[PDB]
Amino acid sequence: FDYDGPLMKTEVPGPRSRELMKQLNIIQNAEAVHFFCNYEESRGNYLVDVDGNRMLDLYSQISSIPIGYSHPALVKLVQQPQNVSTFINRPALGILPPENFVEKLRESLLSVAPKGMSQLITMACGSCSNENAFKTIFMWYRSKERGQSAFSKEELETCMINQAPGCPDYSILSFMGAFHGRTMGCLATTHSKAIHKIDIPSFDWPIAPFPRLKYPLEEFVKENQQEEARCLEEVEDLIVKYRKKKKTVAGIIVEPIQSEGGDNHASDDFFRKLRDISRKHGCAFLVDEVQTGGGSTGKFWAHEHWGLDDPADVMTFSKKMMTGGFFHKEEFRPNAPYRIFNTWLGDPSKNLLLAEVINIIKREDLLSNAAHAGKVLLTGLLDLQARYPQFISRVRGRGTFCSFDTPDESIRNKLISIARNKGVMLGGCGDKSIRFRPTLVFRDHHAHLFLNIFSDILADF
Amino acid sequence: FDYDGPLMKTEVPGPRSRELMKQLNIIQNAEAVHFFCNYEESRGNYLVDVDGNRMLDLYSQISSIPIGYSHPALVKLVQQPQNVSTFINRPALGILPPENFVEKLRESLLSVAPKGMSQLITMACGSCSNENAFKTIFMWYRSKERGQSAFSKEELETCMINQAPGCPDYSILSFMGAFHGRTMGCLATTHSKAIHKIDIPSFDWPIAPFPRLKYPLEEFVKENQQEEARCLEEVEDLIVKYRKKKKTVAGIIVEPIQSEGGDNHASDDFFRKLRDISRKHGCAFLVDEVQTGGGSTGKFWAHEHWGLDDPADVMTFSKKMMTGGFFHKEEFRPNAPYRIFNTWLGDPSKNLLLAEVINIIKREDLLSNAAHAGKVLLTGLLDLQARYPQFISRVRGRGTFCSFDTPDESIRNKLISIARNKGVMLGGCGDKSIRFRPTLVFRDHHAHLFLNIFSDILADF
Ligand SMILES: */C(C)=C(/CCC(=O)O)NCc1c(COP(=O)(O)O)cnc(C)c1O
Ligand SMILES: */C(C)=C(/CCC(=O)O)NCc1c(COP(=O)(O)O)cnc(C)c1O
Ligand code: FES
Repeated sequence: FDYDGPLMKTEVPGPRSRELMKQLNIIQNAEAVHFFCNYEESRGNYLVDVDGNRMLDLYSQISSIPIGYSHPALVKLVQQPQNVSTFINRPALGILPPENFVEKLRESLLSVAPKGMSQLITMACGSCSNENAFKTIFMWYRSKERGQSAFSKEELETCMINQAPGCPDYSILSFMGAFHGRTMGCLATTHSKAIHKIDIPSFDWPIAPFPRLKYPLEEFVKENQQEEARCLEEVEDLIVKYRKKKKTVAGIIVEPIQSEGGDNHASDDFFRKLRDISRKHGCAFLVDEVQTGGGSTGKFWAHEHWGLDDPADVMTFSKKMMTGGFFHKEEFRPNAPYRIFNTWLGDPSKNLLLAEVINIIKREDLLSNAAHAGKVLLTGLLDLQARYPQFISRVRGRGTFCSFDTPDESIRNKLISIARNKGVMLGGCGDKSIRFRPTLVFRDHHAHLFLNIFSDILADF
Repeated sequence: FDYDGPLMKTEVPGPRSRELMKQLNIIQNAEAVHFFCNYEESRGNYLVDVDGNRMLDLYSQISSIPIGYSHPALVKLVQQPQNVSTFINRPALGILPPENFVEKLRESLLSVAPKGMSQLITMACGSCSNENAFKTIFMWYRSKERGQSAFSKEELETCMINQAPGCPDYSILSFMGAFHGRTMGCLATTHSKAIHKIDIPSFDWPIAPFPRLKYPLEEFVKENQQEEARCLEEVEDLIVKYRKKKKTVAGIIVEPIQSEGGDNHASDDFFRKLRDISRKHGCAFLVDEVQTGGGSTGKFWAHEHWGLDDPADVMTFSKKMMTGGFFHKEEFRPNAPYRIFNTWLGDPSKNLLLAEVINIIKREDLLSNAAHAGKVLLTGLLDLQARYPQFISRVRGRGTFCSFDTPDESIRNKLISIARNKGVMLGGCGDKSIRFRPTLVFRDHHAHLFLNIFSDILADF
């Protein structure tokens, strides 16, 4: 199910949205609110607002809608009398799972498991996913050192009062421009934007540079080779430095593509080497596919492009997957219960939906579509870049996971603003980048539709 | 709608459950799993397992089911065609709220707002509620000190790389026996059980004693008075100590009743004084009603019993409320967007359900019922304590939020185990305590159903 195209009635946000924003602003700081929606009248790639505007949505709730709005298969799920319980009887999954819990997992997440990762734990969101992955990593690392032996009394005591040796001074290494969530643990590994971090206590963990590729790629092979190597060298030193600071690096976390930090890419070769470095130093290698995961880059998990049989030790996801969680290697399996745990540990209602989404993705060949429609999109982008260098630069992407840079944040914001009133929703990232996150039912005819609209926006800009 | 009583077919876990546990254990450490459920056939106070056992459930998914299983009002919600969208179109609430977002909030959470707290932010679970409350507190404290001065360049820079002054070395003060979640931030303020904390890096934040009362309370008035005062004095010193350590205490977090740490109570006078201490030192006073919130103690929020007009600055909730989040004072309102934020920030599907739950709680007078049924329960407990001092001690509670202690963890575990096979589900907390967390449709005769099963148990034990 899809509308034919955008149809704007008003400027966005419209008056009905601005009234609503007025109201919500009493209860809370509502400034981030773009506009108020009518999800009931949304279908496929089109988001409909409360003022009747129908926009072509290439932002997809910040990349969290897998197969578009009001998908008929999902409707059918909710319509089943047999599914009511799932929607109104939320279990404490850790202790009282439902009967269908493993089957439905087999129908969903387990069917797209990363290579080498037999283990799977579920979480409600992306930040608890990464947090618990951090914990899993720390637990595994003390487990290396302690061996298959008992907990010490000193440890058992100190841990209750936030002290070593119970609470080790271990670290997780992260990259500049990164974003892994905003709870106090994730937040230490996030390095996106000062407003996200400022005033919040943090952890003294190593921060490494992430490759900054110069475009176009054809023209910069050597430079881009050298940049990556420099970064890789900087990671290694960092690990060493911290081993010596006695703040051992237990794990490394990285995004296949840095998203919030400004859609930053690196070579598969880069990631392949980073994976070895991790291994070489006994660092658990944590790949955060929370935003890149879900097929939009042409493969279910972005890391898949790297072509490795042992791509990672832990992989976190959320967003598109409807539920959060993380896959991991058998060897990372917590040694005892009640260590990695929480009340809800996900939500069977999401798994229900997820199982169907995955099915759709497979039956409708959406991974491939993403690749194809992505190419069309990226091609058009390149064409616009040629025609409008004064505005567009560094056109990049994989699958539909595309973006470009504008000269500054004001223009960046203006273009988004214009496009939105013209019937297209784009996202921004970093200071001055515009980003695309189309749902997986984004066909290449929407890629044209966007290109033909935005083309005319540029001639008039 | 509710069954007549328990009917056990098998031991628990039964064979069908043990097979399922076998399977789930391949993918993850499944040891915490009690048994596998059939939520479809579950009904009001009765949880039905996959082996056909029907148990009287006084644990309520660790206190997260407000009005029992398969509640007909909740069924009706899910059956509405108009609600389908809510269940399958999950918004990034921070930026693209649905049209009904404020109305439904008015129908739900805002209608039970704590005194003095105009502000409300939503979260997906209790762990992120507290994390973000911590952040809100840190942000607010910075503002007090920096008055109308803006962000500094030093701060803006250091914050991106996990350093002061950008990242201040502030602290949140917590109590022994506490439990506030397990993400790395919450976890620092948790002091429940070594297995929960061990091997995880933490924060050097002050930890204060939580009063430990002697029973029966009639006979220990002075001692219990003195214990509380000692604790209060210890809090104050701690704050001072840390002000001097230049690890300023920005906030204090406490549970109205410590749950996971072993259902630890204190006087309303105690909490009233603790609230003043906080105020006196410019500490934000954070009350965590994640488990105590939701009416089970006879009032919607446990802190209400304290009778204060300004009970707190921030209050977190989750579990029974279906959604997470925290209320707070206008003055704690983030100064700018994108500081307290995340992708989903809750889930309108939960709010939908919550609004109805609240309505039920009011129409059916469930707060009062809780109080009444609680009394019956607590009375019976006291009677058993008299008859079986060799097993039962320190019977306590408020509303249905009851518990008692057993001589040791083995007996504690045995009694729970026996009761479960006899058709009652109890929870444990601390080393040797048994705890009650009945849903809000638990009535006096359900208390008598339990008291009778458990009397017979204690006799031939
Ligand atoms: C994804 C849409 C976002 C929103 C940006 C923001 O929160 O300001 N970032 C999420 C993110 C996380 C945390 O996930 P969640 O807790 O918001 O669900 C972790 N890892 C990655 C790669 C992210 O994109
Ligand atoms: C409540 C059922 C629990 C489960 C115990 C556990 O996780 O080991 N405690 C939760 C809780 C939190 C954290 O919320 P959530 O992440 O579990 O949803 C925070 N504060 C209190 C008082 C809690 O009880
Ligand atoms: S911190 Fe993940 S749902 Fe709460």
